Amino acid sequence: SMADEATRRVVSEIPVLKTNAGPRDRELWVQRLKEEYQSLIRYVENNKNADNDWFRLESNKEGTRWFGKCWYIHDLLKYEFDIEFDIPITYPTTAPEIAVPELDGKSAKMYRGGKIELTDHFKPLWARNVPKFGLAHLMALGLGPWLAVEIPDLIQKGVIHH
Repeated sequence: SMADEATRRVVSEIPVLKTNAGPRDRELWVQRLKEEYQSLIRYVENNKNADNDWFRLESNKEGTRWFGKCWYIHDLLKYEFDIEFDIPITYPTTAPEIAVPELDGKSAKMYRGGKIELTDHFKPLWARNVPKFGLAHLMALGLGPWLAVEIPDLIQKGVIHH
């Protein structure tokens, strides 16, 4: 399977997650958040080693609201976009909806509020891997390829300026 190899190439050095728990699940949710942070910081450190340090994320105390920044390089210019998402109650079986609010109504591949629209292959890929993928995988497999299409398009169309 080309799809299976492409997925492994992108995520194989990201720690896999284990716990099936969402925000209402008490000590199991605290454990899931340990897994989320361990997977995210390993992904960040890998990214720095690859000269591709392309995001920062923080959460609120309960880990239910996430926010931060991503950066995209086009023609050597660096573009920054604020990002945010809420954790669904049925996470991790359900994937979170990443919003880039400053691009709301600027890309056709987006919903109201700046929620990014991924391709239809993302959702079954997440579903098949539950509960192994977490927020690091959402960034690597969801937002990262979305930026690599949409940011060059919007710069060419004169919709985004540096």
